[PDB]
Amino acid sequence: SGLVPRGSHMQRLIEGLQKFREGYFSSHRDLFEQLSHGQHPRILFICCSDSRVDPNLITQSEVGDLFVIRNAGNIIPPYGAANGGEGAAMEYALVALEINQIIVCGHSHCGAMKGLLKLNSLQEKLPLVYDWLKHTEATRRLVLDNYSHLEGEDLIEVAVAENILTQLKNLQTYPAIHSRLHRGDLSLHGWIYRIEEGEVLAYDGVLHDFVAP
Amino acid sequence: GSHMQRLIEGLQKFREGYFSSHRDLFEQLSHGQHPRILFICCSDSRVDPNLITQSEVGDLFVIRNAGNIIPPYGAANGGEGAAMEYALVALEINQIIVCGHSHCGAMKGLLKLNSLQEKLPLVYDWLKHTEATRRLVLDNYSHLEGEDLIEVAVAENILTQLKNLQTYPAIHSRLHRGDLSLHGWIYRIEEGEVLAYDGVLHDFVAPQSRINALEPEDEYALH
Amino acid sequence: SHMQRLIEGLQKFREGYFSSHRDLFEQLSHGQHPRILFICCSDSRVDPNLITQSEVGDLFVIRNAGNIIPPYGAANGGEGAAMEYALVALEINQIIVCGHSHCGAMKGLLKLNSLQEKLPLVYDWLKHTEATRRLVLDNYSHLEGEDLIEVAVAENILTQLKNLQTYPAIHSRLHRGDLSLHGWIYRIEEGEVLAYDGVLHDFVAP
Amino acid sequence: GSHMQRLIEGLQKFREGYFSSHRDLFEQLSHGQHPRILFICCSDSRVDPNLITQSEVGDLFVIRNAGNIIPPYGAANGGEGAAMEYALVALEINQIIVCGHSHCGAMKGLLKLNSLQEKLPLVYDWLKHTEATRRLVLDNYSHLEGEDLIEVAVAENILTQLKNLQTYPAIHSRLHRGDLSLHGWIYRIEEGEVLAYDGVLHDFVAPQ
Amino acid sequence: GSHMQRLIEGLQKFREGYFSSHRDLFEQLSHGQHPRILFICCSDSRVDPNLITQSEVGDLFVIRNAGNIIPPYGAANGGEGAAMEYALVALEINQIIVCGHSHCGAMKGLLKLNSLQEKLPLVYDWLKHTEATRRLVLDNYSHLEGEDLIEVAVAENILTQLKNLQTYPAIHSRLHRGDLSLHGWIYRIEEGEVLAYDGVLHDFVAPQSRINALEPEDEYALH
Amino acid sequence: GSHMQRLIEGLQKFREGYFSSHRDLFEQLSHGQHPRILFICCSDSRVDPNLITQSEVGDLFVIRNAGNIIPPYGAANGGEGAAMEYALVALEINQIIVCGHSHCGAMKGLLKLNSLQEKLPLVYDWLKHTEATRRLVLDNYSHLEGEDLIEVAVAENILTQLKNLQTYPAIHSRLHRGDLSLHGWIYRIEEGEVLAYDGVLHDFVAPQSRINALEPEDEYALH
Ligand SMILES: [Cl-]
Ligand SMILES: [Cl-]
Ligand SMILES: [Cl-]
Ligand SMILES: [Cl-]
Ligand SMILES: [Cl-]
Ligand SMILES: [Zn+2]
Ligand SMILES: [Zn+2]
Ligand SMILES: [Zn+2]
Ligand SMILES: [Zn+2]
Ligand SMILES: [Zn+2]
Ligand SMILES: [Zn+2]
Repeated sequence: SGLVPRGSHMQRLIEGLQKFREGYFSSHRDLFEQLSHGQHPRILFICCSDSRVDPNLITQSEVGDLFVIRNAGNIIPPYGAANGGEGAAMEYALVALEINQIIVCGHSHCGAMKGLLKLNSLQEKLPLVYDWLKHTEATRRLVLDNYSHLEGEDLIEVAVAENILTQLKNLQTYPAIHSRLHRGDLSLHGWIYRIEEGEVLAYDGVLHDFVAP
Repeated sequence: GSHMQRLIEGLQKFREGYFSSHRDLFEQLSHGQHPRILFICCSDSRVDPNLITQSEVGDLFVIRNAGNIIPPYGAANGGEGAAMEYALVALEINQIIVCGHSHCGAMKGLLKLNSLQEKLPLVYDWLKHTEATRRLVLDNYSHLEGEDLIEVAVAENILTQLKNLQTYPAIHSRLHRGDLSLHGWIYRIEEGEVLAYDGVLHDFVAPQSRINALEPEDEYALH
Repeated sequence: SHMQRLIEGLQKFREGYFSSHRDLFEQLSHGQHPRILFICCSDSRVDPNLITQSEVGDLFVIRNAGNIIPPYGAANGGEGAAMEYALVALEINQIIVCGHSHCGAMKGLLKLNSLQEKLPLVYDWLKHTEATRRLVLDNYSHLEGEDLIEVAVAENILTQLKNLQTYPAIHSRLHRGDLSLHGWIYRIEEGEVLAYDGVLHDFVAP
Repeated sequence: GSHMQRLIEGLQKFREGYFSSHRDLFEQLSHGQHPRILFICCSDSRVDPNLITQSEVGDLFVIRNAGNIIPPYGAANGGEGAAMEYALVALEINQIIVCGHSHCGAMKGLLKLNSLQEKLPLVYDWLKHTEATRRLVLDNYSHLEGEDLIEVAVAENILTQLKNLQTYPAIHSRLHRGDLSLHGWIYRIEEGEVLAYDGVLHDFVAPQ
Repeated sequence: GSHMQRLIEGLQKFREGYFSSHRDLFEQLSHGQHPRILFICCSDSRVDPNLITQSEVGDLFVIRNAGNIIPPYGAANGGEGAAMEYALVALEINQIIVCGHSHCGAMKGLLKLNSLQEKLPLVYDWLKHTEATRRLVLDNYSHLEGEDLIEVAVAENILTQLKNLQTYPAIHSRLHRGDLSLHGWIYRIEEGEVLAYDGVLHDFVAPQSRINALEPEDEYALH
Repeated sequence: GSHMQRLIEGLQKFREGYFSSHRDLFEQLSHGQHPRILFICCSDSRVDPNLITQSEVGDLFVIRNAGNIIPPYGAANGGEGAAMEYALVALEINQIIVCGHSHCGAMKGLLKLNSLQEKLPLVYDWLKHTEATRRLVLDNYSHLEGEDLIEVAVAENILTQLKNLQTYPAIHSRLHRGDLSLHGWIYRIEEGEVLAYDGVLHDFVAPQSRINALEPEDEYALH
């Protein structure tokens, strides 16, 4: 009986689907026919679930190019630490799809990172988030131990950057990655997407900093 | 690398193109995200949730893994449950879509599960969370083969994830209150359409705003 | 003392009930062929064979504190395995989740954080019914005392039915129409059972 | 449904019958349970702990699973450890009985363990908590087969659970204190008798 | 760096001295290890099992962790069970010694367990495998404090580990078969002495080849 | 007499010999340990870390398991991570050495992993934590066999554990600060020498105080 305020969102989404069907799909039938025969992505793109991040949009990629993992905080647990989807998706990308490029892309104003900086406060209302963030506890420990001089937005920014670097260390513990890095076949990349400025900063191992590509 | 070079050129095209003509949207979004849909879909590079729904940046909070699987509550400690909880509890999302798709690699693997152990051991382990799909399909659709069998696995996998979602505390509590809807979508890549599960009918039909994927006889709720 | 009573009781059984039911026990010795999987609480006030006046051999029984079945893959104790054996090996096609009034596990659930010190294993176990706790705290925040416990008993049963639906053997058999699930509340003081009815969305006298 | 209909008719029969004849007992029990025994037994439908011990409602706090197994402390996160902890710590029980039984399906499975993984994967994983039974039986009773081997597996499984119980904090502490006792029982269905493990004789013998 | 320079100088002394005088021993050992004792002891730098027993290389197969703890069977997936299994099954070792020691940091932590969660979260979780020791000590020695309390915890921890070892399949089976014995030793660092648990006596006494740590009353075995 | 009789006689020789000449040291050590090195090595009886480095009691805090394996952070709940955390956080150690050795039984097992399931199931499961070694060796050294293959597995196993160590919070934070160093050593039993990994060179060389195992291209740090 009466007002149920969630319904407009679904109507809108279905209208948007019809617009895709009538618009982009209708002008790209050959592309979708070709793709239906198989995916051949060349990039594994790991990024946050945050609704403000669209990997295809910011890279102006066409459908078929990016095999994408999305979770809160763009975290890849150390090998063997977790039995969710992250390790399996990465493995499929590298072993079945033969991808040779992995990007860990974090972003400004990340909610997972804000949470990480107030971790104990999450237990009560966000218990699964609290447990999940333990897979990036190395970030938290490094940030709390070494960056106390920072506050506010500067501190969140450092947490976003350090979290990406933690995931690169975590990735190095997976068998498929360790083997292929020996082979010399595979490259890892760390990116920060700055939402307000529409830009990406990439980690440069010589400068030990995230800088414009 | 040519592929990385293409992405960097793409970044510039975005900044000079779409970003430049949507600066106010991005400054607004810089203050916070307010999505109204949790969209769970496959990592498959052929699937773009924002594209297929013509969503604007800010609209869809997205989980992507191989096979668009959500383990039952307490079964796993990866990203899935946590991202869903963040969406529902922190972001107050009230619509969840489990979106599968045609020709899904994870589903092909599920139908040849034992063969995955050697080269795809993590995928083998992960697909344990959709074992109910495999059991149901092998038991009840034993006469299907080839493309038809993969199509059934894609569809049934979505239905399994909907059962798995209903074991999470945030979901269970909100369904009692009647404040949340669950949807199951199959994106057909070549055909350019989506099919949606109508849980009253117990079948997939074209999307419409008054269906959802819950099966009434399994509500198990008081008043 | 109470061990002695049990030992005397063994004698009473052998000379009484066993003596007058020799055909039954000789029959049972060839195999178990239960009809029902009965999931209930460890509470000493609950006796499923007694309240249903079942014959020995009819009920394959799982008993734990709170009559909880964790979601599939969440736990590696006895519950899932016993259910699987019941359905796959023994071909049982009826499952009853039976809760009961005044359940200690439910009292604990409503004071969960306080259990961590002296009952750490109970604290961890009750996490498998956290969906109950969250639902009850969110949606019955104005209920108190006995009333709140009674609601937690009822809602706990329904949570377990949801959890059962995640198991492969259950999911597959429900598809085929070869399995039925039931939720029961046993009211100790009144000697009655109320059964969940999915059309009424309520627990009703059968 | 005829099976369910028969249960319902049994409920009414309990109400008008045993319940009506024991109103006082149930009113009293409505105020709390005060069992003095923790009874761990198999889910097997042929086993009824209250029946075989001629116990009254309220006497036995009961754990039932396939094979009457208690995993070692920390090994599992299902119901067993928690129910035992509730019994000992909250209900102050000071007697624990592990009761196995003849013809146990879990034990038949244990003796063909690898064959179970395909159709009974959860049972395969669960029986690993009694792998010490399997190893012991394979290494030390190689000259038994068939029903004799199953019977020895039933007996040995009980002893393994006693060892497993001894790893739980509440049990370890209270055994040291001296205010807790453990017991191992085998219920022979076909004979209507229980044999209890005797540490002096190192065998299961009739109680008296 | 200076620590490393000094350590590498010590390595050079080993090479020049003991190695050069024992080349044949090391050649022989290179063909296979044949130890006859599994020695479980603490990681504490004050404990050296070969030194205190004046053993030769090749004699002791050694497990070292903080607190000399062996989790119950199935409780953990670290190295302890696997190392023990290799010792018993592959190397046919018939003697296990659990050796604790005075002033053990793990035991000090155990007695203040809750205080460890913040800064030593992994130690906190690990010590749960000896929670039976903590519970026993808090329940049965409640009037002890300070060093007396730590001393009791050291001793009781050894007895807990013996219970935990008895849940492992190889141990359970070989105790019954007759090819295994268990021992529980306390090394008192300040005095250079060891006491051994005599399971018949239920007390710690001088070590003796005739005694072992199993209590006859708790055998739980069929004969 | 028996192995146990020898050990017990050895206790008395220790007390009346070495303990006497180091009586002041042991009195000092009874007040607290202050090691400066965390030494991780195999349980193998042929390895004695204090002997091979001619270390004094109090110098080396030691972890020993089969194969000298450190699981990745969060992957395991046995003793390894806890012991390392105690060493770094409670004892402020600033040097970690992962020491493997020639002819390692864990490495022989790793190369015949499937065969271990039946009689060494716990070892099979434990070796999962060094699967990255097995994958690398099978993929990249597929043409080696016999002793040559075991030798490469011993070396690559050390490198895997160094990657695993770098996932732990205490290590990651201290590496940022620059007050911790990681080393990878191979102890060659017959030959009486140690080889150390120089992470700049990406190869094993004779030990020296100004190398360590860290690979500069994988520093992944902000400065
Ligand atoms: Cl996306
Ligand atoms: Cl549903
Ligand atoms: Cl019962
Ligand atoms: Cl050592
Ligand atoms: Cl490195
Ligand atoms: Zn984010
Ligand atoms: Zn897919
Ligand atoms: Zn109850
Ligand atoms: Zn049974
Ligand atoms: Zn110690
Ligand atoms: Zn070794």
